Amino acid sequence: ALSLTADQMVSALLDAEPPILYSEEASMMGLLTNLADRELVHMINWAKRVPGFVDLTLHDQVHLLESAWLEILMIGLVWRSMEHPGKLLFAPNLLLDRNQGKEGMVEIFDMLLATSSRFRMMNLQGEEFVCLKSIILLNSGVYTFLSSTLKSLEEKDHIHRVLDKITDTLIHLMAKAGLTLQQQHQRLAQLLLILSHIRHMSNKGMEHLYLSDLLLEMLDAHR
Amino acid sequence: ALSLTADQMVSALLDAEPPILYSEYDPTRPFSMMGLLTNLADRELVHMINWAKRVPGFVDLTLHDQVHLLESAWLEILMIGLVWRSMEHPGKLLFAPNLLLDRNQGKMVEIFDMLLATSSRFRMMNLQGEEFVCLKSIILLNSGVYTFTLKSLEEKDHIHRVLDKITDTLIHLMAKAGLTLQQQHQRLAQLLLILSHIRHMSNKGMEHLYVPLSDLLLEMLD
Ligand SMILES: CN(C)CCOc1ccc([C@H]2C[C@]3(C)[C@@H](O)CC[C@H]3[C@@H]3CCc4cc(O)ccc4[C@H]32)cc1
Ligand SMILES: CN(C)CCOc1ccc([C@H]2C[C@]3(C)[C@@H](O)CC[C@H]3[C@@H]3CCc4cc(O)ccc4[C@H]32)cc1
Repeated sequence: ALSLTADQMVSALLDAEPPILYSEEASMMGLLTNLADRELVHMINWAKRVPGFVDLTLHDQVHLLESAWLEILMIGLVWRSMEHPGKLLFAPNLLLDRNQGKEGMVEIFDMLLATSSRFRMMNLQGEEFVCLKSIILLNSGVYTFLSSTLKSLEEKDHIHRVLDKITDTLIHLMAKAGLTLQQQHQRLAQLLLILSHIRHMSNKGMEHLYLSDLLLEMLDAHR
Repeated sequence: ALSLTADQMVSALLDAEPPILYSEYDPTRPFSMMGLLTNLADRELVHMINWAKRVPGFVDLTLHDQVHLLESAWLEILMIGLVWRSMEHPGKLLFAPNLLLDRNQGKMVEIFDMLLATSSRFRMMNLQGEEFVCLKSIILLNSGVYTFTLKSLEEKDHIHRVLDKITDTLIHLMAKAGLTLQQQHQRLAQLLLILSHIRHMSNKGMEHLYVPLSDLLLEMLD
């Protein structure tokens, strides 16, 4: 993991991407839940392909996915919706506007649409997107490992080492886009600050919903 | 604001720092914790508004947008302030000089641990004062910028231009400390990723926490 070049990192993440799934007023939440549950299965397979992730203990892999899974679903939704102003592309056959969200759902819908609009304005590129999604996976739960055994300290150090490599990769991508050193750290900062708003929307979504055994079952594979 | 140098931005942010307040209880009397902490936070919020008015670029926004940004960020800002002054007190939170609490007195339990871990992370990274004041201003300008008309796009543009100015300043400070370019952007990323965790704690705090606040903020701004 830590020996990969930036191009090799991008290649690995692009190759890990999960498929775009298809769906299937009163049935709308059931449709969305069924989709999200099917997407979570593929998210587990994707996470095992993010360099460094399977180097962690099963317990830590579970902790990271338990913290980040809804952020990951949301950032994937915002990415799929980016070219569709005013709409959230939950699936190619499930494209919704605000009025269809009208439960406390519309507040989240507006936040998601705003993030999609921001991605569009920044002209977010697909290689940047996969780097952001991997950052979410590794970062969101790394401050809530409630133990510091020696093993936990080693795990946290490895995660931070891999996060550093993804940053280096994001900078590399912008440098190849002909950006200025100053433009490079400015864009890096702008992208990472959007991650704070994605956390916010995940918290709100989790409230609106009101898992670790399922995660470990899917993660705890045999050979 | 956009014309300040990085040294000038740092100096302005340092000069704008609010004072450390004391908890308002009799030390010559039996030792109410939630009441004490709320009273402290309410007094700190006034000084927070004064600090915000001194963050370069903030008062150039409309009063409505100033209010929106403070309403979104205020608990995050109180939290990063708390973590920063607890940094030299492992396993404790220095809410005030006369109100230093550990885990057990915290029993808030879940957030208390989150705050302690943030403090540990800052301690481990050897966060400097000049970096802290940049991160705190970034929270002010970024937290509400996604939840706001041509004036609005102008306002958002101005906010991002200032944020870009503060990113330049963080980079300048790290370059000054002798970091390589690789180490600068790695450190920049590590600090900004901690801000996602402060957002999470603020959301939990709001959750646990529960005249509009916008009206009170408006009166304090005047
Ligand atoms: C995974 N299951 C174990 C738990 C169920 O998880 C989910 C069930 C439904 C959704 C839906 C319905 C939610 C929460 C609304 O109420 C407010 C925000 C909505 C989510 C936004 C992000 C998102 C992304 C997807 O790609 C598929 C569905 C969803 C949505 C998202 C996750
Ligand atoms: C500002 N008022 C309009 C509303 C009341 O605000 C507050 C009232 C109390 C606090 C307290 C008590 C809280 C919420 C706990 O329950 C969970 C997290 C706690 C806060 C953590 C951060 C913090 C920072 C301070 O420097 C002073 C108090 C507080 C705490 C923070 C803000």
